[PDB]
Amino acid sequence: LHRNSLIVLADVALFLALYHFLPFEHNVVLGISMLAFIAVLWLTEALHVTVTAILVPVMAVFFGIFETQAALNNFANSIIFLFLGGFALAAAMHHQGLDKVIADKVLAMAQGKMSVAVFMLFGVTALLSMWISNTATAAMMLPLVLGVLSKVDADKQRSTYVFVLLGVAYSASIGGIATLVGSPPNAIAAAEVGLSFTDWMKFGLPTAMMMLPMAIAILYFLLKPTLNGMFELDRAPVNWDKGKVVTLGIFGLTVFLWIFSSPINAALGGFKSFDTLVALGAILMLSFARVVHWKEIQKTADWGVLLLFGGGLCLSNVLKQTGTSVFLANALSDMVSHMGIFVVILVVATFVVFLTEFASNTASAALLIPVFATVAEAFGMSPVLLSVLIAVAASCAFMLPVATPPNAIVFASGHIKQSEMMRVGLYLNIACIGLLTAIAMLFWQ
Amino acid sequence: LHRNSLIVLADVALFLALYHFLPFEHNVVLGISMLAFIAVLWLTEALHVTVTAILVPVMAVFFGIFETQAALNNFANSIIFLFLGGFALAAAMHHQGLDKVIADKVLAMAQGKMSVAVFMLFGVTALLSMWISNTATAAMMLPLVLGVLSKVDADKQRSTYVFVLLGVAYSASIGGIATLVGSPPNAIAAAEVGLSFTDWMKFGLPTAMMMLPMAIAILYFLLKPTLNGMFELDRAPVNWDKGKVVTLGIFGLTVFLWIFSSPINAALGGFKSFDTLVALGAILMLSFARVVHWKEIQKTADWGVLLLFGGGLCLSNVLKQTGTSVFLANALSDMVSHMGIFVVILVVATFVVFLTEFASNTASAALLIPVFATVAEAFGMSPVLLSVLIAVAASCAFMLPVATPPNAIVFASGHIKQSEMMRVGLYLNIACIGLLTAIAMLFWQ
Ligand code: NA
Ligand code: NA
Ligand code: NA
Ligand code: NA
Repeated sequence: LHRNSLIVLADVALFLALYHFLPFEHNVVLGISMLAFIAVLWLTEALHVTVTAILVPVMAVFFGIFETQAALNNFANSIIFLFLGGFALAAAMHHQGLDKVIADKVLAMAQGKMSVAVFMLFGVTALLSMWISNTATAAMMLPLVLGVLSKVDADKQRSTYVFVLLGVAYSASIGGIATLVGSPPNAIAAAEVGLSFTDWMKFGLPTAMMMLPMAIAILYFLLKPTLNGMFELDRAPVNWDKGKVVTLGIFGLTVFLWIFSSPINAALGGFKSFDTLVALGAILMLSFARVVHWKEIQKTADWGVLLLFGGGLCLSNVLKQTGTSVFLANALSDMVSHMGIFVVILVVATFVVFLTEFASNTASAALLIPVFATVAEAFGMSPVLLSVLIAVAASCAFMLPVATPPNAIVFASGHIKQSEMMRVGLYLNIACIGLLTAIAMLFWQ
Repeated sequence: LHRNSLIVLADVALFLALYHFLPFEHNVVLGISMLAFIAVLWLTEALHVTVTAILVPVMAVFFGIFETQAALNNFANSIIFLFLGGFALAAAMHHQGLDKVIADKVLAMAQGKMSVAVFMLFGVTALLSMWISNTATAAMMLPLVLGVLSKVDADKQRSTYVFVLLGVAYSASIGGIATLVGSPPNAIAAAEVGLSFTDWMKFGLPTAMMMLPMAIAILYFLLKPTLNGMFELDRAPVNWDKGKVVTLGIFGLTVFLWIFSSPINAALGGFKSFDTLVALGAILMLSFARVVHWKEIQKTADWGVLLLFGGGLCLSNVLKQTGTSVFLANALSDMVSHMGIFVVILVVATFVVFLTEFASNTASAALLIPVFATVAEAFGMSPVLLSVLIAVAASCAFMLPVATPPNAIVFASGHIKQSEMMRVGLYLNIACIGLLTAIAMLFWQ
């Protein structure tokens, strides 16, 4: 009776159809049919992203592709735990309120100027997003933005207070491209191609550094009248209490080890997934240092995303084991050789940057990273490029709301028009397809 | 400065001490030192049960016992997922309110008699606990019990309204011994020795059936004046709405497949951990049937317990790999042959039934099931007996509160005395040591 119940039944139909009608070796048929089935369920979101994730192994198992335990073992990949470490690290500094103090201390550095208020509001939202979340960084920023844009209250003077709203919802999404913790897509790429924390930063941090100015520039040079206004610094000030310095200290130490993981680990006996150990170490230090309780981490952690990671890896393995990766490689063989590597990575970048407007950031990564990385491997090319690309572009949702929660958070502020966002994002999309295809060409040799 | 911070440092000291001073082959020393370290941390609970759980692999890995990924793979054991299925199954019928209707419909079957009120209150708390939880079943029952014992309000007439309070807190714990979902210890035993759902029910359901009458009898024949009183059936009645029949239907179907897993699976091609597939199948049916949202399951699920399971399995493997299981087998060799199998299982049953009063139900199972099952295996005896025993006995906390949350839930009802509980439990403990050692002898050949 419901929309989604039908999408599911139409997908069950589609599967059954593809299954019986495709004219290939049995494994490829099964692999293709499953790919389509999942593809639909993640893009439509007829079932919850995480329920679909769980659907992957239970199919794999019933269709004899894997044994139950083999399939499940995916959900215990070391990146999954690295991400759970980053969740606990966030939980700590939120419960501790170290996110508020980093906001106040930087925001009140700007004395009383709306010019240097919004510019510091974007610079914080981005720096906080590197470690925290997107949905979380955005929802935490909204009250602090509405606090500032209350002195220039005239909402017949909209474009002042739309620039600073749309500004953070993008700064949250762009800041999420800086490190391996931040936005799930990054983690899905890292789990797929086997990246370290310090690996993904060598890619993303440059891209975030480039894209934040470029995005502010584009919002600016549409309609900004904000070189005017004054501050209302209205609320109780902040102060470092029972080891907000400790939470910072652990955080600093953790982030330090993540960066210097390569020499530190090598000069320790070369442990296997060092970054993950550092991440689990963080959870231990944070608990021994009494600084955060476990009930907190259990609330903060998006276990649904952690389960998603696994289902996506399971999918990747279903494609390999059924030879569907090799089959598509053969099928695209003539096409990709008739295209350039420029042409390809332009098509890819474009495709996702717009697909991510209609569907979930991570759901899109969870579908496309496996398909592309595994096909790239059948071509015997390093799957890293295509994977990192997809993950960055999947976090480039700038048009409508519903694209990301950050977009829909500043939108519910009952002010910003549907039409307005749809055209700043349309420029910023292309702007990125440029920047990405640009950078993706430079990171080659 | 805090109590627990010291326990930790004293434990770190103890480890360091044992590590340097024990006069054995290196692996045994490391294995023993770790066993002690963990043993302390789980019994004291200086660190959260779950943080200690995470501490297991991170040690194993740093001390070269396992590779990071190998150690982590433990957290994806198929029983872990079976238990997550049971969490989602509970989440469904609570959000749906099917637990309330099963309470009302059975409670209002008793017309207006306090005699047949409390007797049906225990019979429900037990039947609900089989599937739901203990902490959850107890906290859900408290308002329904205080609702009944408000007509005999005279609390100078205490022993009427203490019998019916202490009664449910035990019915919740006893009902948790009926099936593999219910109380974590059961799952830790099942993961260790490789039990199916229908396996653990063949053991526990008999034991729950026996122990519930035996426990009521003991509370009764201390001070019961409850053959008197009348009902206040005060609140809005219940009615089957948007598929509370569906939730029941799925539940029934799920529980059906779990029972008949053996012939159904055999007549399907013999899939690997069928019960787990059924459990994950439940999560899918419940989502397709739209009957429960994922945000619900994410709140309901005790991810901390799911992580605990893994840490415990990891420990078990640390004992095997270091040969600490074989070493203790050799060390207890002369003692266990000088004892009977009666003597042993009497000592075991006694030991836990009283240990579980001072420390966490599952934390105790997580420590003792590995140690015993692995030592039993070094003696080349089926580890099932000792494991199932420990898991049942670990759920036999009847003395002080703080033993289980169910005990401390009816206790905060500002009425029941410390002294009172401590002596009904002391009888019931021995009563069980009897019943268990009894039953444990019968389930032999
Ligand atoms: Na982020
Ligand atoms: Na999106
Ligand atoms: Na239970
Ligand atoms: Na206990």
